[PDB]
Amino acid sequence: PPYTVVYFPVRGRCAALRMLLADQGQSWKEEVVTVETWQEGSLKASCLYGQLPKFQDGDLTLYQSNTILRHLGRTLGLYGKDQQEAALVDMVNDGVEDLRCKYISLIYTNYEAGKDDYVKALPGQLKPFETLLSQNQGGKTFIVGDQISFADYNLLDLLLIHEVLAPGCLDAFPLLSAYVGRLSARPKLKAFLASPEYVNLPINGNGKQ
Amino acid sequence: PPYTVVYFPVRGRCAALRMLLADQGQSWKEEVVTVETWQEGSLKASCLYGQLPKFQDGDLTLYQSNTILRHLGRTLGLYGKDQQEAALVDMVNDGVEDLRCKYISLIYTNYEAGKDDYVKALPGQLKPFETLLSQNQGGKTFIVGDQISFADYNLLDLLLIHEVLAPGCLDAFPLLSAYVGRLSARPKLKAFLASPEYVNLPINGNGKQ
Ligand SMILES: N[C@@H](CCC(=O)N[C@@H](CS)C(=O)NCC(=O)O)C(=O)O
Ligand SMILES: N[C@@H](CCC(=O)N[C@@H](CS)C(=O)NCC(=O)O)C(=O)O
Repeated sequence: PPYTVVYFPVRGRCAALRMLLADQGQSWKEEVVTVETWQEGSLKASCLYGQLPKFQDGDLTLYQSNTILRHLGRTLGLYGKDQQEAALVDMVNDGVEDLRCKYISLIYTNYEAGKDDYVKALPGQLKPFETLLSQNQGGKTFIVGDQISFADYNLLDLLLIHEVLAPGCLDAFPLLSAYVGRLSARPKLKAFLASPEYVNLPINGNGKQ
Repeated sequence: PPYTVVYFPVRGRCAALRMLLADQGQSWKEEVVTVETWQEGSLKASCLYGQLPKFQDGDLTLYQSNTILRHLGRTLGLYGKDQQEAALVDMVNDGVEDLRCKYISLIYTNYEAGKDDYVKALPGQLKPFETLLSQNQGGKTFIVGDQISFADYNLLDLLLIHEVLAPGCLDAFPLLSAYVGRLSARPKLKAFLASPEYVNLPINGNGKQ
């Protein structure tokens, strides 16, 4: 640290890393980028891949949400207990990322027309995570191992936003359902999820969810 | 080890991890999955996210190409010299992944119609990596630090396939151009890139490139 999150006034790709920081008792600064500032071009041009989030950790400047998650993950000890667990954490996170990309595609590309189809395919997309849970202490702890990892936060956010998109989409998945309520119940996390900082921010930037 | 790569008879998302194995002097088994075997459904159903590559490392079974790259990366010591370098390696790899996704989209979704546009935007997509290089020992070594990492292999493959898509797309990028020739010149890598094992495999599965 100190940590600084440079992003638009949305939860989006910063929601999970924010939950991580909050739950780990970390302090950070939120640098909010309005549309006007982005449309002007200066900031965008300075970003490596021309996109936000931009993360500051002392003298270290990072880009890419998953790079930030892995950074906070290895640095804060939320990346598995060993190399094998670390690989499992990656496999989970990679899966979460694939579905997030499909979700964002729906939201920004063809929400109205493609929504029903997306919802039909959803259970097949959630299945893998339910399976992962059933293989780890009967799904009573975390997604990988007995300790929480950055993949847990990313998975939790994914499940939360999909529940807003299709309420009750977790009803057919017992372990996933229980996993969300359990994680969401974590003191520092519960406090964050209920805060104006989280609640008063739209999930996405186009008003859809 | 032992390592086993279960994949279709294409370079695709296994090309980079194969270059890594080869260049590091590693031995592995190639389990080739024909269309008939995949269309039958048994293997697909057993895959976590229903897709290949599937990787075997002794008793460890992994899925997701980047999970395999990171696995081989941390296990073989190709993941930066410290935590900061490791995060930079992720940032590079995340960027390579974003562009690979755009490329695959072109190849399978609308190659014919969207090709020219993709090629127009290409330099803006390659720029970040040229910049990364200019900031690391003047681009004379690797993408991050003085040692090679899994991100190097993934970046090299990306550059190779784009050069096949748009020959000379690296002509405006001196460091990227030099970086490819240098890496491609590496003994074990050069030997692999020239082999029937690599050469006689199509870049993609739809005959396009
Ligand atoms: N792969 C990147 C995606 C970043 C991204 O898509 N950023 C968007 C907002 S969520 C952005 O900055 N859009 C502005 C633009 O591209 O003009 C990540 O993982 O962070
Ligand atoms: N995100 C995955 C992508 C895997 C993937 O797209 N696999 C394709 C081949 S490149 C596949 O198995 N397609 C068969 C299917 O989905 O039916 C990774 O990084 O490996």
